[PDB]
Amino acid sequence: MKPYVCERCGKRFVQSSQLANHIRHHDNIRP
Ligand SMILES: [Zn+2]
Repeated sequence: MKPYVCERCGKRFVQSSQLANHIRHHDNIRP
């Protein structure tokens, strides 16, 4: 719940769980 933002791509979701995984799914893509 509540609008959450994955500013590292720009996609925003209200999912606290999906965000938590999404941000982690971001910081691994780097070298
Ligand atoms: Zn993202």
